[PDB]
Amino acid sequence: GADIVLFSGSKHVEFTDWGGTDWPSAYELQPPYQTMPFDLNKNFEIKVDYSGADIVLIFARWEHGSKPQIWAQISPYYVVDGTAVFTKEQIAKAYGSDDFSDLDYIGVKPLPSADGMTVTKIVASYTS
Ligand SMILES: OC[C@H]1O[C@@H](O[C@H]2[C@H](O)[C@@H](O)[C@H](O[C@H]3[C@H](O)[C@@H](O)[C@H](O[C@H]4[C@H](O)[C@@H](O)[C@H](O)O[C@@H]4CO)O[C@@H]3CO)O[C@@H]2CO)[C@H](O)[C@@H](O)[C@@H]1O
Repeated sequence: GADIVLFSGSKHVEFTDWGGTDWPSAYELQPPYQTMPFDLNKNFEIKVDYSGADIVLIFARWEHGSKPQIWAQISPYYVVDGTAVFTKEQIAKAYGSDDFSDLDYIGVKPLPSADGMTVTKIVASYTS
């Protein structure tokens, strides 16, 4: 029923400690530069099947002129089983608005772990 698959497979990210402020990702989009696989203006949820580490979703805007950098680092709205769910309403509250006209970056990233994080699926779906 109209799920969009952003990724399916077995993507492994090693990240054992904070060390630098270099921070590897499982998945990234840059909306100003890449055609988009889903429409940010719909009411959407992003669901990630993962294991091995705790997970976050980043929505970011780089600093430009007198508008500051936004780094909306979001924990899952909830986890069930092996799946993290993130919702548009949650993302918009962390981003400061639901206006994504200036969104530079979307990233799915692990927190530090000994074994690394593996993502097997990322799905966008549109909700009521
Ligand atoms: O135009 C600028 C340029 O930006 C590039 O991206 C940078 C951001 O500019 C930079 O601020 C940033 O971010 C993370 C940092 O990497 C994380 O380490 C941090 O995380 C916390 C963590 O949540 C704590 O629990 C833990 O204890 O410590 C760490 C702190 O070390 O939060 C900051 C928020 O900024 O990293 C980005 C990497 O890209 C773009 O790449 C470039 O294109 C833009 O032009």
